[PDB]
Amino acid sequence: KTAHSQGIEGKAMSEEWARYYPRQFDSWKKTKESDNITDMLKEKPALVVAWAGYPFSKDYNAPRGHYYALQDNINTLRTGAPVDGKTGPLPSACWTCKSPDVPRIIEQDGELEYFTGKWAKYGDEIVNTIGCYNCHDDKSAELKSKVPYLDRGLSAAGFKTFAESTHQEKRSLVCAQCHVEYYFKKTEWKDDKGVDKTAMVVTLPWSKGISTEQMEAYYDEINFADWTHGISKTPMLKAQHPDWELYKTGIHGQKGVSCADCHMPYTQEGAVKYSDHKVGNPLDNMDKSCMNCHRESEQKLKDIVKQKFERKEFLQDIAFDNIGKAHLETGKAMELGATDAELKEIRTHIRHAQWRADMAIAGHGSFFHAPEEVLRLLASGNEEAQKARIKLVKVLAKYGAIDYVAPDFETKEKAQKLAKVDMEAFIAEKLKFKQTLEQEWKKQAIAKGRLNPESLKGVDEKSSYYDKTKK
Amino acid sequence: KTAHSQGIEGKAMSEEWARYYPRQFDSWKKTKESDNITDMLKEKPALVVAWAGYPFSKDYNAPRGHYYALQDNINTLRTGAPVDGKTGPLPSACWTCKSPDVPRIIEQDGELEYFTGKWAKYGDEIVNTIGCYNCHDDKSAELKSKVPYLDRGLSAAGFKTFAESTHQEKRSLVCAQCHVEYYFKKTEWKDDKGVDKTAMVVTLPWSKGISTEQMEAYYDEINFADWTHGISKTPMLKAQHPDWELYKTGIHGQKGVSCADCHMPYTQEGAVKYSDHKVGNPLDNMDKSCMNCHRESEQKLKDIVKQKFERKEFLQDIAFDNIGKAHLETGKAMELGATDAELKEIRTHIRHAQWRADMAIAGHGSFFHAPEEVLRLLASGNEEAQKARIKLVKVLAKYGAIDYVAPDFETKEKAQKLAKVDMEAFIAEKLKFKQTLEQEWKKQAIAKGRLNPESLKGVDEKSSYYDKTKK
Ligand code: HEM
Ligand code: HEM
Ligand code: HEM
Ligand code: HEM
Ligand code: HEM
Ligand code: HEM
Ligand code: HEM
Ligand code: HEM
Ligand code: HEM
Ligand code: HEM
Ligand SMILES: O=N[O-]
Ligand SMILES: O=N[O-]
Ligand SMILES: [Ca+2]
Ligand SMILES: [Ca+2]
Ligand SMILES: [Y+3]
Ligand SMILES: [Y+3]
Ligand SMILES: [Y+3]
Ligand SMILES: [Y+3]
Ligand SMILES: [Y+3]
Repeated sequence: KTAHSQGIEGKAMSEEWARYYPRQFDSWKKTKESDNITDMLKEKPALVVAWAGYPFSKDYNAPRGHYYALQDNINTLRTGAPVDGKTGPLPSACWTCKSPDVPRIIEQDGELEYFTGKWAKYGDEIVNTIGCYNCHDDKSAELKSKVPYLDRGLSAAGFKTFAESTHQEKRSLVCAQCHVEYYFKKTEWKDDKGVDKTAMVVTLPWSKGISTEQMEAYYDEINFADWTHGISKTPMLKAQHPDWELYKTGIHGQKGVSCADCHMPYTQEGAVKYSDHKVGNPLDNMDKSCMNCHRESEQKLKDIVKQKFERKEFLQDIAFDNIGKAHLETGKAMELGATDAELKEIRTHIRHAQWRADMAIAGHGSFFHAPEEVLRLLASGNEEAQKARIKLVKVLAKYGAIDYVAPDFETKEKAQKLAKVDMEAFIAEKLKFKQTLEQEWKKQAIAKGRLNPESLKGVDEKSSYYDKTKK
Repeated sequence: KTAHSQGIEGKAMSEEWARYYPRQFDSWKKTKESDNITDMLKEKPALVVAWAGYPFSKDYNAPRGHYYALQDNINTLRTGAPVDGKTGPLPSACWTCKSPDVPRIIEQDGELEYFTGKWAKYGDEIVNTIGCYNCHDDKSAELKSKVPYLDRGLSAAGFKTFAESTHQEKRSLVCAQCHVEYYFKKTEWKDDKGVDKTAMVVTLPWSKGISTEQMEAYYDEINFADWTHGISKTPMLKAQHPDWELYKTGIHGQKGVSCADCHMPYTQEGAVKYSDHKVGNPLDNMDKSCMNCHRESEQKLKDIVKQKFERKEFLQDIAFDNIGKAHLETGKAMELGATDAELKEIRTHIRHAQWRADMAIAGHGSFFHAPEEVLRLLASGNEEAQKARIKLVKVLAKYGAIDYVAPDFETKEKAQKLAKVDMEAFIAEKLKFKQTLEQEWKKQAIAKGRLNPESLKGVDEKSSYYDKTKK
């Protein structure tokens, strides 16, 4: 048994686990070191056009340390500026993969109640970032999935549930609670008090399989759309970090190498073995992350990974350039009078083109996890985009604009103008929210004993719109 | 030293080496087992349209055993039907990578003289197929490159010459004498007797590097074209089995795994080690070809290779479908009156699109040797093809044919009709040649002692146009 066999009071606060596991706590806290904010809309402005009419056209940055998950969820312009617990653009489900307070609340109020309401609903309750309780049982310390939607997805795909999986599989599934593609399913229900409510439930689109094409069929079958494109009015699908799905198709995944083998390598100290909990870039610790299976130089492997990134970049830029042009050309055709009937096939091509390309790039490590599938997906997406553009030339010609040249979107500024994103306004409103409601959330959480001030050290130094210097 | 330190009389006939190396001779001869003829124009009819106006639109089959190299060179419709040593469509250089009689003749008459004249010139001289003398010194049995153009290419690319390379490198370079991309360089010269002659010299386009793009630049710089497309009149480039070039970019190549490690695995018998000379499909001998470096199931690796093939097929069909349509749409524009000036950019896109796609598929094992580069090349080629097609819609529109639909080429028959290939005539002429001149070649070679009748057993049972049942 463990030294906490009766459970851990205050289990949602990872600091509470330090008295039993000081080593794991120490490395876990070190993700604070990965504080880099890479503004992806600045690096890849084409993404702004792709996501026109959707929150991702406002703010979208690369992933950084777990230490910053909760704060980034609060800082992103995507969550807007709530004035109370009933305002703001996004739902309560946006906290789901950012805090150990999520399972705490689910186990307390139930899954449906948790998924009901605005994101602002739990502002002073969900205040701890990715912690021990998100992956460990507080009595046995055993690995555990804390979110019901994962097993539901696994079963739907024909996979074994978490409890039925091997230990090596669990070493990857704990990550899959969050590092997967999902969609919010509007769900009507009624509580014990007999009140009718509507919940937005996190759902893994795996009922037809976990391949990009199978998920595509899943969404088309139910005529689902995350949003109607702001420029082309195409019924769009948003892919979100399908890290596990693509990893499973990659050779490492097929060979049984778990996420943990590279991201949480072991360190042998006598008869005791420790897992590095500083989840980050495995290339910063290759001797432990790779050299236990590969026998040559470090710089060599690094170069090979770099080669993969360059190939992915090459195809990514091509695909999103044509997807961007397709959206704009469709918008132009619309302005000229093109009918929905005349644009139906084109829009279907665009929807599929972007779904495939987004699925390929949304998982930032996919270019390495499943190199070949990523390149194939980008190639497939580009082909669908070009099929749309060939048809668009003809629609444009019918309306007398065969020589139309889609505007350029090579900078975030130019792209957001095309996407009609009033950044100044969104940032201004966001800052007001951070200076008022957010501070009230943190003050109340600290007063109630749900948040330890220590966990806030340097957590809010950066965002895509401000940099106090460094987190 | 060896048991033949003074050389081997009749060295060009591999049978002569059997008295010193019976084991290697026995396995070498077993490539006779790989007698399958896969008609690639039948499997991928799009290739016919791609090669319209070029010999490859007539006959092109997949590679089979070395045992059949010389006979396939004779059987292919590409070499036509010579009536004597001064007729026939192709030059003497076509024998170069098919026989050990090539180095014999080069070492005798000189490289320039060998590369001068028609293919039919050496019909009764070059009669042995890929043999010991193509890779081994007849005194030391050491590995050796017998063709001067390889070192010239290696140096031009910044590589070490064969003699300067390590043994492990030589284990791949002996294959590179033939398994590489090349072009015939028209070369004017004058023999000792003072006669002005023109030679067609095998040249490796590596002066700018061995990547597809570097070779592309090489050809564009000299305004080179293998042929003018029969349909689009585009200045085309033909890629031919760039096996070594792509292998070098693949991970196995970067890791120092030689062609021989997979295709000529070792067998340890006491203190003696033997190399399997039955060059064929490594997957038919995985325990020896792969399991000495990989630790799990055989069916597993096979499945993974199959996965790569499927991805390659997916992108290959897309790319060549758009390349085919582009050629046809250009031809249509031409019929309508489109000028060369109006079609220049389009033709440049087509040339590059096909060069990249052909380079990706011409090496039949490339999908495995360099999986990722192959997918990237097919994606790049397709993009260039689609860029051409977008521009073509506008040219067609100008001439009143915006709704033109390029004809289908889903069967070899339909494709060859579009490419205007009179197969009946070519086959009829070929058979007449085989029944007359070819037989005279073999009879004379046997009479002169250059050919051993034993080597002809079952060598001419199949071709793409006849099958006596099995070779
Ligand atoms: C499971 C052990 C697991 C792995 C592996 C993993 C990886 C991972 C990485 C490499 C990053 C980025 C690191 C960096 O320094 O850039 C990252 C980021 C986030 N993760 Fe994660 N992650 C694993 C597990 C979990 C779990 C269980 C959740 C959900 C509760 C989760 C969530 C996130 C979030 C959110 C981020 C973004 C952090 C930010 O940008 O602020 N991860 N993860
Ligand atoms: C709700 C729609 C929602 C919001 C809002 C949200 C935000 C968010 C941010 C700001 C990041 C950091 C990177 C960025 O700027 O985009 C981030 C990162 C990840 N998220 Fe998230 N997130 C929302 C919902 C969900 C859900 C429901 C899950 C889990 C199923 C999830 C998970 C993650 C993971 C993992 C990452 C890191 C990897 C990556 O590619 O970003 N998020 N999220
Ligand atoms: C939180 C700070 C936290 C603690 C504490 C903790 C402890 C812990 C222990 C004691 C082990 C076993 C010994 C070892 O170091 O291998 C262990 C192992 C793993 N953990 Fe953990 N862990 C904490 C947090 C997290 C988080 C946030 C995740 C999930 C994303 C997670 C995952 C894992 C994994 C996987 C292992 C390895 C299991 C194995 O190989 O046996 N831990 N952790
Ligand atoms: C398992 C399903 C698994 C997860 C989860 C995971 C996540 C992850 C993320 C989120 C990234 C991107 C982080 C970022 O900030 O950009 C990422 C990147 C890499 N990973 Fe990973 N990873 C999983 C599995 C594996 C496995 C099994 C290995 C090792 C074989 C591995 C390695 C890496 C590497 C390398 C990167 C790229 C780092 C870089 O070049 O910047 N991951 N992973
Ligand atoms: C560490 C982050 C790490 C790197 C880097 C790495 C690289 C690597 C490459 C480039 C390949 C080839 C496949 C591809 O094209 O991407 C490859 C293949 C295998 N690896 Fe690996 N690998 C890293 C880590 C690990 C770890 C921790 C293990 C061992 C548990 C591992 C294993 C393997 C296996 C197995 C393969 C498949 C090929 C084979 O040998 O069967 N890798 N890796
Ligand atoms: C070097 C050791 C070397 C390798 C490796 C190699 C491979 C190879 C394969 C796998 C085939 C096809 C086998 C099958 O059964 O399908 C094949 C075919 C041809 N090769 Fe080769 N080859 C190596 C070396 C050489 C050398 C030195 C030459 C040139 C003299 C050469 C040529 C050819 C030819 C021609 C064929 C086609 C045979 C036919 O289809 O009739 N190879 N090779
Ligand atoms: C000259 C233009 C020439 C001819 C003619 C020729 C023919 C030929 C045939 C018929 C095959 C079998 C496959 C098929 O039907 O296409 C074949 C195969 C290979 N060749 Fe060849 N070949 C000619 C020239 C050259 C030259 C100059 C080289 C070497 C530098 C060469 C090499 C090879 C190799 C290797 C193969 C097998 C691999 C493949 O993809 O076909 N050939 N050739
Ligand atoms: C022809 C029938 C032929 C003979 C005879 C022959 C002999 C031979 C010997 C004695 C060796 C060394 C011992 C061993 O089996 O490893 C050897 C090795 C290799 N050979 Fe060979 N060889 C014949 C033909 C060919 C041909 C046509 C090629 C080239 C395409 C070739 C290549 C090689 C290679 C490579 C080796 C391995 C060298 C090493 O690893 O030391 N041989 N051969
Ligand atoms: C080295 C430069 C090298 C050569 C030469 C070579 C040739 C070769 C050919 C011509 C093919 C296609 C044969 C056909 O008839 O289709 C082919 C196919 C495979 N090869 Fe190979 N090969 C070279 C190198 C290597 C190395 C280093 C390995 C092993 C790591 C290897 C393996 C294979 C495999 C597997 C195939 C595909 C077989 C199939 O799926 O049909 N080759 N090679
Ligand atoms: C045999 C023909 C053979 C097969 C099959 C095979 C497969 C294989 C795969 C699928 C990979 C991953 C890279 C990719 O995506 O293609 C891989 C990687 C490595 N291999 Fe291999 N391999 C075959 C043969 C051989 C032989 C004979 C050796 C050993 C000399 C070898 C070695 C390696 C190495 C090294 C890698 C790179 C990854 C790593 O472990 O560093 N393979 N192979
Ligand atoms: O924005 N987290 O999918
Ligand atoms: O047709 N041998 O390149
Ligand atoms: Ca989604
Ligand atoms: Ca060529
Ligand atoms: Y406590
Ligand atoms: Y990062
Ligand atoms: Y690969
Ligand atoms: Y003799
Ligand atoms: Y074959």
